[PDB]
Amino acid sequence: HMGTEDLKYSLERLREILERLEENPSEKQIVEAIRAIVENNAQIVEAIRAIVEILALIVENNRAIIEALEAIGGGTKILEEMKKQLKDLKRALER
Amino acid sequence: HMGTEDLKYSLERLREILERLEENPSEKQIVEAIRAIVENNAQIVEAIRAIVEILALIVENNRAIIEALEAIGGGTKILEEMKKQLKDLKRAL
Amino acid sequence: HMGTEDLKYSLERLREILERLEENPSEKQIVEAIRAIVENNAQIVEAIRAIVEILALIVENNRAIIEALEAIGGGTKILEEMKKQLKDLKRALER
Repeated sequence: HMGTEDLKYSLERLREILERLEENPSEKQIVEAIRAIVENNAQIVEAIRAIVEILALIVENNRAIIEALEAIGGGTKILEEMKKQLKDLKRALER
Repeated sequence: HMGTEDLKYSLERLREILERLEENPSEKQIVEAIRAIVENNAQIVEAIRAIVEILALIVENNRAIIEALEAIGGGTKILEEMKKQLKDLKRAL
Repeated sequence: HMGTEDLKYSLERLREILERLEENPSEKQIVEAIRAIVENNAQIVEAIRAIVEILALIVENNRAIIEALEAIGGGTKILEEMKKQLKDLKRALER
């Protein structure tokens, strides 16, 4: 559940409120548009959090993949490179 | 990065618009600032959806990698882990 | 991680500003909300840039992985698919 549907929904409601604001500006409509922006930003944060969670799972999957390759046995150099890349991916996500 | 430069540009434009709004908060300038915010957020939604598509492509690539490892290395404990991880990834996307 | 905590808090600050905006939708409160929206967006852009970079690193890691598989098992039909997938991923990251 990446939540892209509700992210899109929140953008469309914001667009509708913007059109009404453009046609008949007022304090009421400015507040309504800012409230819609906040709701759209809320869905953006949720989508970003869900993405970051998937990234962590992918990196864990690659960790297991690289362990399988080590077990099979292979070139020293390529294994060292893959491990270093994995190390940097872990660091990036832990930052 | 992919479209990051466009997002960076749109952000700098918002900062410029904000500075003009701060010294001239007219109704018209407020509406134009809000217009720019929406246009920027539309770009963000687009970039997020593009990221999600790449995540699906990565996960399909890892599915193939794990199949390749099964054919070469056989049935291992580590193979069991990879399949479980992959199943969760496919379910979560 | 990856700034998600800062994004969540930034959203909370926006909501609090919106509460006071609804209380008195003066120009000062409107500009305060818009200034906070821009600051929040700056963090969103930064989070998306960090995400895109991790994506490229993961593709780089998968490229090394497939390099290792070819060195271990030689040419295979699954290797053909994986290299076409990599190229498509590399193309997606440019566009």
